[PDB]
Amino acid sequence: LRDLIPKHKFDNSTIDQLCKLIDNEIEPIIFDLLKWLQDYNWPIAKDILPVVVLHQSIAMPHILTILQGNDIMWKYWVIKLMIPYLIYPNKQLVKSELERLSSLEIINEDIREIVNLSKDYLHFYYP
Amino acid sequence: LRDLIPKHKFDNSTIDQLCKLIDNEIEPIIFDLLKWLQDYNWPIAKDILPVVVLHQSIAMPHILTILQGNDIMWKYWVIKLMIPYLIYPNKQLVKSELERLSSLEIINEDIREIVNLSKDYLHFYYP
Repeated sequence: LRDLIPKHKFDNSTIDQLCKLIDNEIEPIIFDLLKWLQDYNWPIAKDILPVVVLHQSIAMPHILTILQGNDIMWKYWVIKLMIPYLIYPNKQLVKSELERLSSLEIINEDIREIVNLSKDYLHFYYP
Repeated sequence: LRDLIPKHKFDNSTIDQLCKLIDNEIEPIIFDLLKWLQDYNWPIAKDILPVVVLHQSIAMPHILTILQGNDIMWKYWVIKLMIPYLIYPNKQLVKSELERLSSLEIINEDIREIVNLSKDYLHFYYP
């Protein structure tokens, strides 16, 4: 199934073949798929998004990981693109991460962007 | 199942009960659900989005309807919020609508917004 993971930044070749796979099925590669969301400007990232959203239930653990992670850009995309499409339980699963991130002291400027994304999403998707 | 449709603009009461329903199951109400996406600033609209995205396959016909529709704001939300999350076949199902909308002559200013949304989405999600 690993052959199903995009091998580079433009690799849309396996998508039609991932669209067939399901929740039980795709989980073994699901975190690798998410790695494509590190930069949304990769032409592949846009193709991957909908797949990882459809299969958001099996992706939750791994979505947490990314938010506890040390990639600023990665969790920024994951927050910006995915939170809005989490179903109530899943959406509630990440509240804590959004909470923590909104909390960080703004040392560098990249930190700012993601504090602000979190305050605003919390503000919008939780009221 | 119709009792499952939000009865007003803030009505989040049936969501947890819709999250249980599936593709075979929910289609009878799916177009009514979409009617909540007419204004995204309705507190309910944000809760509904993820449901109608998860069930995008049964929603396709009805997504077309809205794009051929006469609601500017409605198709604007539907385009802005949903296209980015359509899986390849579904995404290809609406290309024509995006194409047509990008084509409209800009008489009034509200028309502008949706021409521009369509050129830009076409430009981004199709390359």
